[PDB]
Amino acid sequence: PMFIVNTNVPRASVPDGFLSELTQQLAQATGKPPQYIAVHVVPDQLMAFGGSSEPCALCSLHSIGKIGGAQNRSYSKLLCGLLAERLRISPDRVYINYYDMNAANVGWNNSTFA
Amino acid sequence: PMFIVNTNVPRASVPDGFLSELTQQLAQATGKPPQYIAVHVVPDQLMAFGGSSEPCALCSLHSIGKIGGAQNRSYSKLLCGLLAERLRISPDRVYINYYDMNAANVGWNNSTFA
Amino acid sequence: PMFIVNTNVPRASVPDGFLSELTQQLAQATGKPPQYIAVHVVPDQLMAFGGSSEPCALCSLHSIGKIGGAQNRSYSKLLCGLLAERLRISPDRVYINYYDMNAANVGWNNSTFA
Ligand SMILES: [Cl-]
Ligand SMILES: [Cl-]
Ligand SMILES: [Cl-]
Ligand SMILES: [Cl-]
Ligand SMILES: [Cl-]
Ligand SMILES: [Cl-]
Ligand SMILES: [Cl-]
Ligand SMILES: [Cl-]
Ligand SMILES: [Cl-]
Ligand SMILES: [Cl-]
Ligand SMILES: [Cl-]
Ligand SMILES: [Cl-]
Repeated sequence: PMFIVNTNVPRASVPDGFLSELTQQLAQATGKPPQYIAVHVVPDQLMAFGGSSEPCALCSLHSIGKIGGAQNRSYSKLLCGLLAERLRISPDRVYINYYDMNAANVGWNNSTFA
Repeated sequence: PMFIVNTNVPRASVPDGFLSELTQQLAQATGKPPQYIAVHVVPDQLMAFGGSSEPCALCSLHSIGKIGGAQNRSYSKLLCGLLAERLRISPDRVYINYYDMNAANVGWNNSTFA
Repeated sequence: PMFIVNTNVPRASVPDGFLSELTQQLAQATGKPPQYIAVHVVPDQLMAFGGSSEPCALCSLHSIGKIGGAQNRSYSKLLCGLLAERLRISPDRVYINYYDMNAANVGWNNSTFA
């Protein structure tokens, strides 16, 4: 799976280890070995949410399976909790788009998972 | 909805209130409340369009509904117009990918919109 | 088509002409004129793959058609090979998401390809 977070919070505010925490937490949440989890954090972004420049985050979670109505409502709680505590971002200023990818459309190690 | 623009244009070229203008313009075009409209601008990017490094932009508009053939043509005219006027990017060097998201795949404030 | 690569490799490690090679190689690979190919490289990113901060990359290839089972495997071998040879990134530390876009969902030059 892949989790990406874009935020206007400054780099100095992203704790070292936030990537590893996300990796471990998502591995448990998606029931997959942490080795398959990739995380990407992009701070100091020029963004607005509701026309306001207060801390916010635009994120995405891509995974081959393990995505759905119920699982997604669950991930939102996990991720908003992490963004709230580690990045000081209010939960109502967080968007997380979920993508259930076909193995044929995920390239890795010179091939695809199909 | 969420609008993101990645461009090689320098940060300094981004006029003040640009994020607010995008928010306001998209509120009108999509008919959705500005309170839930997110905008993200990423300048100084290393990119090429047609192999050329002249001003260009790669954008995306995600929305739950309000996406379609006719509406997308209208959004493109609006957004390309804004990029040309405000960022001095020629419309023929702009790509905008549109995404109609299922409510169940849009996470926000510890849940999804489904 | 559009190819995006996000990586933790430093900007100074990207060889001169990398965007040109991608443009040229992707045009050949997808069969589309290089004029229609856009490339975006984002180095110095804060990311991890498998909980490791070693060189890695998260990429995406969007195209109207020219995407499928066999084609994606071919694109992956091509792209992972380039990232390995030019950026020194191990192929098993690269993810490439493929997207077959509907023409109506791709804006350009004040309109859409629909
Ligand atoms: Cl996955
Ligand atoms: Cl820290
Ligand atoms: Cl589910
Ligand atoms: Cl897919
Ligand atoms: Cl494989
Ligand atoms: Cl929406
Ligand atoms: Cl969706
Ligand atoms: Cl295309
Ligand atoms: Cl280059
Ligand atoms: Cl194919
Ligand atoms: Cl093929
Ligand atoms: Cl599409």
